[PDB]
Amino acid sequence: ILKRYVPCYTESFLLDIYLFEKIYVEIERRIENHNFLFYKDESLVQLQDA
Amino acid sequence: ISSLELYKYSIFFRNYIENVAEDCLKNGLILESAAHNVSEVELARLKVQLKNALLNCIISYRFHGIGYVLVKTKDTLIDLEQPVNIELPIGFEYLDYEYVRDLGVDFDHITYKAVKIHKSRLIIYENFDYILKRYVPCYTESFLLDIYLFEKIYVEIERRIENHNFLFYKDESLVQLQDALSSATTSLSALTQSNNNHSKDISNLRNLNDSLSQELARLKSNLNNEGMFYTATPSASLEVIKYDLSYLKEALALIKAKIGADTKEPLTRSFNEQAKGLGNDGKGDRSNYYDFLKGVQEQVENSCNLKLTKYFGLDMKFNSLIMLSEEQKVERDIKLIELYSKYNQLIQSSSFNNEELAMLKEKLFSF
Amino acid sequence: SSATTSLSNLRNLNDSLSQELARLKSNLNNEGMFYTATPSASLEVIKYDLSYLKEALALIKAKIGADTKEP
Amino acid sequence: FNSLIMLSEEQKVERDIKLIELYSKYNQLIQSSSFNNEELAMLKEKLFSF
Amino acid sequence: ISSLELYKYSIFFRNYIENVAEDCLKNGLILESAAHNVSEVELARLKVQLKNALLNCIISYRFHGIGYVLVKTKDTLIDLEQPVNIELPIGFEYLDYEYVRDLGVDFDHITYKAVKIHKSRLIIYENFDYILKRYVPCYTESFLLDIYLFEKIYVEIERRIENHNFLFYKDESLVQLQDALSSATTSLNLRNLNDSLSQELARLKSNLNNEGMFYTATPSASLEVIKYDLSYLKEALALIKAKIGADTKEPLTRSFNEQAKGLGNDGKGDRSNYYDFLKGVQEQVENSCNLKLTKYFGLDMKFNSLIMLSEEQKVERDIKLIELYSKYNQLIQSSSFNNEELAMLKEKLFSF
Amino acid sequence: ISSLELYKYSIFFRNYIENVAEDCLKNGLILESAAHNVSEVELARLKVQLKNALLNCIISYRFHGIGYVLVKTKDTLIDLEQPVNIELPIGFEYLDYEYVRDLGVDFDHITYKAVKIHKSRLIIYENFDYILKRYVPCYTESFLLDIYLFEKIYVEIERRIENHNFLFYKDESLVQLQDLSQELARLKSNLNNEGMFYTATPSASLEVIKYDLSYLKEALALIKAKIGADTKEPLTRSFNEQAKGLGNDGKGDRSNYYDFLKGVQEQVENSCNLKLTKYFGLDMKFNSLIMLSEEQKVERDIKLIELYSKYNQLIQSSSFNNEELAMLKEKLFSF
Repeated sequence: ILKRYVPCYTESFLLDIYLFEKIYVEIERRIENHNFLFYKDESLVQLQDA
Repeated sequence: ISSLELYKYSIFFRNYIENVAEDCLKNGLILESAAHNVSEVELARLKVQLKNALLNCIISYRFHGIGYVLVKTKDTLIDLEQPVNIELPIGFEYLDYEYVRDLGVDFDHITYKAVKIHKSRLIIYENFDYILKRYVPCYTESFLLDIYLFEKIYVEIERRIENHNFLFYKDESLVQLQDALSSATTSLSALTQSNNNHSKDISNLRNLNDSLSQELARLKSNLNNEGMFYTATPSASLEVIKYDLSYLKEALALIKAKIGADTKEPLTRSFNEQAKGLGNDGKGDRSNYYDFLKGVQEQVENSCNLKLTKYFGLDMKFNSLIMLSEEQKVERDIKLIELYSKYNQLIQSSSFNNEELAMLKEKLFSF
Repeated sequence: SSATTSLSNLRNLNDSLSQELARLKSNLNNEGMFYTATPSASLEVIKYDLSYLKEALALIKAKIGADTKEP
Repeated sequence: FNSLIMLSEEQKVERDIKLIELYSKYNQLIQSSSFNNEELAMLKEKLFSF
Repeated sequence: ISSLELYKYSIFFRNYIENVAEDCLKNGLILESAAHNVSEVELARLKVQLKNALLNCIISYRFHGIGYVLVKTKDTLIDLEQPVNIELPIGFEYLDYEYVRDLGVDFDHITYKAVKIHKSRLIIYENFDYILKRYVPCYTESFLLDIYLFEKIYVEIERRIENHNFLFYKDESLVQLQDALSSATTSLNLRNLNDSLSQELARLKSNLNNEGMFYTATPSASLEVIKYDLSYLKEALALIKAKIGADTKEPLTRSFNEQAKGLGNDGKGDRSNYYDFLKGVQEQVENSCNLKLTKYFGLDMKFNSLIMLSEEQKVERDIKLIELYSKYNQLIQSSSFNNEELAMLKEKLFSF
Repeated sequence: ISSLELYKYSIFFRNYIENVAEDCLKNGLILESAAHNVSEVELARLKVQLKNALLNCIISYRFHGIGYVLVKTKDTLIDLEQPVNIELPIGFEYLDYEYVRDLGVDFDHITYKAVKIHKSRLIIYENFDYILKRYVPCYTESFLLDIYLFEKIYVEIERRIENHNFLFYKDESLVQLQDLSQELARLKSNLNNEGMFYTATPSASLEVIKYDLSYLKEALALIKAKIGADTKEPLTRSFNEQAKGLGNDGKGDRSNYYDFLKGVQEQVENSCNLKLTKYFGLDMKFNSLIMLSEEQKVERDIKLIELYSKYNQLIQSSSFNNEELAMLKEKLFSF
């Protein structure tokens, strides 16, 4: 049908493998700061900006 | 939706197309000569080439709607036009659909690439739909749409994988002071464009975004160091924006249901989770895939033997779809021997009339 | 939008504007943090649903099973 | 290529036992039957092992 | 991510590396001499040293991609360069990868630390990938990332264990007076304000401990418990376990030491993936050793069977075989089959 | 994280260290003399002392990475430097790691506390890692961190047990009293009396402040998973809930702990017999890890007797050729 020699895999299969790896890539990207503190204060910025 | 593009992109479509042919030629063929003069080695080589041609023939039948196998004999390239009365073929060669021009059944020749070949040398396997009055493939527009959606789900997954979770930060700091000066300057410059310190506005914008990048780097640095994000503005806000996948999950469920409804191939329906169901269960309740394969095999046998026997003196047969194991064969032999022993005992130790024994003979399957 | 309307001096204007917009967008997208300066700015995820189609598929399967005898 | 399915020693012994039992049953039937020659021959082809 | 650093820090990586070698040499080897002249005691000692060398050889093969075992003979340190025609080895010594310099297969010598050693005295176990055209270890960057995340989960757990729950207190009291004056004037006595603030905080803490009631004066005072969460780390652990199980075939590594090696006898030919992997590794090691042990040293090595039968299993198999022989004898004695038929039965029978 | 401090504080670490040695020497040893001249009583006493030394040897091997056992003979303290050709040992004594100075394998002597001892009188059990090119213990930094977190969970539990629930109260007239305070505490006692807390201020507030433990529960689950992944000792993995798995199941599918113990026993046997046979004429062996019960022995004997009876019946009532019978003999395991 394609009139050419082809491997055993296709673009969709490559995409599936790439997503399989990208999941843990993202996990590593957001593992360190999964939980953090958001603090709002005016006197403390009176200190920090100085 | 283009069938060729879908075939190139998706391996699932390729497997769906090729599985039927592979299963049909899994168990092999039996080749015989009417004259009983050809040696078995040459006939076996002919059978091997016939299987090789038939695989591509069935693949082309499923993809395009027609498949052509040329029966190569000891003749010149110009002699292909002439008909054949009786000959022993040298081999079989599958002909590409794109290089074959056929004007219909009313004609007895085709053009191959421009060599004219008589139809008596060609094995034709066609799927003609009388309702549509045309040759059609094994798939339809709805099936193509189902496959396209199946791929598009993971296309979208790749599109939104990287930024599935991110931070939305609103801050009225020194940064917003710069940004608001920038915004007012850009709005006034837009008014002037619709109609001059716009260069000053540009230099602003540039330095302002430089400072913005610096401040964002500092904020991220603080976040990484002490795990605390601090801000000055009492109206500052920080919210996590998240994506969702329930739509795609439900769509996958529906698409799997549609594919299972739209095809009979067990691997395609079950996503390679179910078996082909071509085993021996000791019962006559065969599977739908078995019935489909039997019909395809019967059609292929008819197509081949329409011209192999008439013009070439050869007969082809398909091997049995169900293959018995050695243990099953031994068990069947044991049961048959027990049946014969029981019949012999009854005959020896009975005084039935001859007519009654004969009548029992016909009503017995084995005897 | 006014620029595009006029297209459907100005060269330098559009080059500077495009440079600034592209850099701002690129920074906000790359840092994995969407920043804005407007106190009234809003960002919301809009999502679709499929329960209607799932229930419709169930009902349609029931109707087909009732309407035909072919297993 | 070697056979994909490799039988274990116990499986080989079991198969040998079953085959020996089949042969014993065939011998008993032949010795204690009075079937015609044509009928016995016809049984031979329809039997897989014989 | 550094493989050496991960090996130093994590015991899981070390176990993953060493389990395959330990399983391969669990059941032992068989050593034989072609000449049939070496005494069995000396050959057994040689086998012991060979096993000791092969363990480190396989470990180096998995970690670096190549492993070197020197076959020590009765020769001087300078004689290692000279080739060997026929000799009986004195022993086997594993060579460290970091001290071995090899220029490729086109060369027939290596440098060890600078002693030149001919390749005919060396057992080389290498993993060459033709697609990559280089020697590669048994692990990849994704696997290293998985292990790193597996450790980083508990790193984060340790980071946030101490202050998982704490109190957030807002109070416009004398304490806020003190801290506001401190803020303003430090941005610009104060140490006395410091002392008073600390004193009042300790007093309120003491009150809390004493009477189990925290009291405050300010109508706008607030007290809220701030808490952390672990669902992210739990889900990440699940995903990481799935990835590790997908990325390796070693059952202990996949199951976190929860599953067995699956190297028992089930009476069926359906062997396990770990069994197939170990058989392939053993075949490669056997080929690598016997390529030069037989040609240059007249020695042959074999691996013991991976599946070891128990005494009860042996007795059961013997009983079944004796029953089969008895049935065959009975059939032969009480049958009248033709000679050709009996012969044909003989070939189609496995045991006979 | 300090391994010594963790060992001092936590009994779990101590049990993890000592369980392997206890299991290895649970079933005992077998001691033999090549000359066949030593009486069995003296050899049994030597075996007892050898077991006592080997326990501490294995413990030191796991904790530090090397273990030393001195083979004491009939010699003076200065004669330890001299090598030994052939002698019968008087006993075995484990040597503390902290008092032993060894410069490496290139040297044939050590210093003990400063007595110089030749290496021919010492049984050395070492764990050398060729990748790291150094002696390493059986634990790593991650394992130490896991144990530390396991203890820190209950440390935090103790920190917040007393004030898990308390009252937050806001009132203005009451602080007019406070800034009297003990008298309002007495009014809280009157609350305890009458079951009703009453206040004056329309803006007075009373709220129960509560703590939570889901974080620690989830952390305990994750830590248990990590420990199970990081060690092979069944008791350590299962928190003393699973058995050692060293029984007899009638199958060759042994356990991971059995394989680990067998490897450790083989290493110990090699280390001991490298010098017991060469310099002292003694051989040591470990008892079988799997010990059969009396009923199992009787059942095995019954099965073997049945097998022999079947073989005898086949031989008596068969007419097989001599070559066929011989060929059956090799293919039979028992015969």
